[PDB]
Amino acid sequence: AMDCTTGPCCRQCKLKPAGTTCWKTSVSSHYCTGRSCECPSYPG
Repeated sequence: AMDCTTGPCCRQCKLKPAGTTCWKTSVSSHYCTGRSCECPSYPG
């Protein structure tokens, strides 16, 4: 509907700082590459 890309790495539209773990689960955790809201599937 918009170019905000609603995701864990995005509040209303802006994307979390590059290097901010959006998802912190026991199985794994995603980070933010300051690019898109879609939390990549490449843990660290």
